[PDB]
Amino acid sequence: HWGYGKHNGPEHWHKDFPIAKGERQSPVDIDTHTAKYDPSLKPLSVSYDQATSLRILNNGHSFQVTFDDSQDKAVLKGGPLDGTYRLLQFHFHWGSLDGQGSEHTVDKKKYAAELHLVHWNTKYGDVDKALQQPDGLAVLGIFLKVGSAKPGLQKVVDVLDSIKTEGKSADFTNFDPRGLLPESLDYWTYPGSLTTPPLAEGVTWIVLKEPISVSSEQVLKFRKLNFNGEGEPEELMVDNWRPAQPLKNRQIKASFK
Ligand SMILES: NS(=O)(=O)NCCNc1nonc1/C(=N/O)Nc1ccc(F)c(Br)c1
Ligand SMILES: [Zn+2]
Repeated sequence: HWGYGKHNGPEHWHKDFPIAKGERQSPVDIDTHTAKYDPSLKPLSVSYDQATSLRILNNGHSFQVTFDDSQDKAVLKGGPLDGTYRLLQFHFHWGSLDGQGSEHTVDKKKYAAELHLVHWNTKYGDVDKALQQPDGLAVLGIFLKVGSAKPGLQKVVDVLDSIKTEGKSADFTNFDPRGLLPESLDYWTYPGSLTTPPLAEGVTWIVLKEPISVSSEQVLKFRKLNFNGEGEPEELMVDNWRPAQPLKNRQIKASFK
C-alpha cells in the first residue's frame, strides 16, 4: 500500500506508521559545520571477505541483494558500534535526475543515489528481534555521484533486466560487496530509523563521507526498473527516497576532522 507517489508517499506514511513523526527518524541533513569530531570513535571494521550473497529481488520499492546471515560471514564492528552486526541485505535509493535520489543530504546537497547495507546486532539472535531494539540495526550508507563507472556495481546493473517488475527475483551468488565501497571509511554517525516502513527507531547510521562514482549508463539502468508488477500500468521505479526528517534532540558525530 505504501510507496513514493503523491497518494501513498512519505507524507502519508504516518497514518499506518505513526512513528513516522517520532524523535529519531531518518534520513536527516548532515550539517558538516555542526557535526562534532569525536576522537573516542574507533575505526570502523568492515569485514566482508566471507560474504555469501544469495538472491536479487525487486520488492516494489527498491531492489535488494540478500546475504546468508546464519553466521559471522560479512560483519560490521567498531566505530560507534558495540558488538557485531551481520550484513543481511543491501539496496539503493535513486532519483529521476542526477541531482536527486539520496535520502541523507550533506549541507542540503542531494546525491544521485544512496546505497544502504543493512546489518543487525547478533546479541538479539535474529533480525525480527533486532528490529524491536534501539541498538538492533546498523546501516552503512554510501552516496553515489555520476562520473566514472564503478566496476564492482556492473554485475548488479547487468541482472536488473531479469527483475524488472515487483516480485521478480534471480540467483545472485558470489557477489562481493567490497566492490561497492569507496577508499575512505571516514563517516558521520547518528541514531535514527529505517527510512521505509515500518520506520523502526533502532538504527545506528554510519554514513560514509566519500561518495562512490557510478556511470550515467549504470544509474540509467536503475531507472528502467518498475514499481509495478507484471501486467500493471508501467510506473518507473525512480525517486524511491524519503526526504530529510527533523533532527530533534540528536547530535551527528564525525570520525574525522
Ligand atoms: N531504507 S533502510 O533504512 O535501509 N530500510 C531497510 C528495510 N529493510 C530491513 N530492515 O531490517 N530488515 C530488513 C529486511 N531486509 O530484507 N527484512 C526484514 C525482515 C524482518 C522484518 F520484520 C522486516 Br520489517 C524486514
Ligand atoms: Zn534504504
